[PDB]
Amino acid sequence: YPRKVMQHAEELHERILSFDSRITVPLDFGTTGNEVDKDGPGQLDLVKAGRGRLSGAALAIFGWPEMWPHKPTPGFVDEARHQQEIRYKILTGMVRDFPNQVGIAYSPEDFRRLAMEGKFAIVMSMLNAYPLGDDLSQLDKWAARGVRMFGFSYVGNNDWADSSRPLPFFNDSPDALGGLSPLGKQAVERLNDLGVIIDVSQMSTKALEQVAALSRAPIVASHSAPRALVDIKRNLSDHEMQLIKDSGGVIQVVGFPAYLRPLSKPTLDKLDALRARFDLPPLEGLDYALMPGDPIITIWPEQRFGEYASALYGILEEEPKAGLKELVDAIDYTVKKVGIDHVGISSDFNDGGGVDGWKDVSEIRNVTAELITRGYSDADIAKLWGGNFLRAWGEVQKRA
Ligand SMILES: [Ca+2]
Ligand SMILES: [Ca+2]
Ligand SMILES: [Mg+2]
Repeated sequence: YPRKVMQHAEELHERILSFDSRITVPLDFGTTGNEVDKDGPGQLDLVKAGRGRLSGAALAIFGWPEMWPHKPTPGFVDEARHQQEIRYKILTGMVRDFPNQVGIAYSPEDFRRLAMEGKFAIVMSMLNAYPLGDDLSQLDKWAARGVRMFGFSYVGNNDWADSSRPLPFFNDSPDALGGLSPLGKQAVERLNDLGVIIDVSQMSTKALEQVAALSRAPIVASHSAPRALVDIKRNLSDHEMQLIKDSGGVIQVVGFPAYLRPLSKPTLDKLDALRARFDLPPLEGLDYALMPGDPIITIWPEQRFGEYASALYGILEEEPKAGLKELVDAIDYTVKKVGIDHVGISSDFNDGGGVDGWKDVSEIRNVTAELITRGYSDADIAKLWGGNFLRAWGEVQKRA
């Protein structure tokens, strides 16, 4: 970028709030080798965030049926609960150990306050209903502990909501529930009552549609990109975007390279050769290119899955990374469709996100530099970097 543009980006971030709606907490975050107050090996720490001037981020209480492979047994639910509890102890522990440097925001007001005080503002989120079992009151209990946003889904179906990415390793069938189960539908009412933002990123299309029909409050997609860029089920159709817009909500466009640029032919060729040696037919579309998604994979021995999955992900690792151009194309598209007031930004840092030119939280102003270059105003950039999210969050809490 010209220095004039870089300088403009820096001047603006001396003044504006910035918010990333999706960063993963590593289970060893805050341990030796991975301290929160050091320039560490991850994509987030207090040093990188201070450098970039990132004001805060949504860090999720997350668990899932971790294979890394072992197929899920019923005891896996309790393990997923241990993963959630670990992440909770990390977050409250950061505030305990670093009180002048970090806080947790329980409202958009707190977020603005913490930002003024110069403390990194954590928004405690939760992603994936899998660890919660059939107990709706787990929503009340997690809200009471600080959770302010809940996404029903990750990879893999669960008993509350179908995923956009059913896993054949979990013996998943696409759209198994037809969207939400009766308890998932009751979860939507409970979340509205609790004043917790409903997050539709990762959820199947039908489940999204049901959340939209059932929610009395703004909904958010905390890390999603448009299908117009990459036509995969994980990405949003124009109609799904309109639903989120119509709730008053926000599409937080994610810097996840493979959701922004379609896989290049050399990578597709590599995947097809691999698919052929495991008796799978040539790819049609990208859904089974980006993950081991073929339905027949459910009958494979674990050892066979392990070999294929490992090899697939190695090939994906070689795909040249999408850059800031693609990330902002996606922003541009989403804004065309829903308007500047309904768009935000997210990284998927620590779960594979980051693009060429934005590799960790210290590099956020690079995103701003590309935005400046395309002709976004300072006001519009402030809305993208968190203003829209904070408005919607306030409206959600008003509907409690
Ligand atoms: Ca236990
Ligand atoms: Ca300016
Ligand atoms: Mg072999």
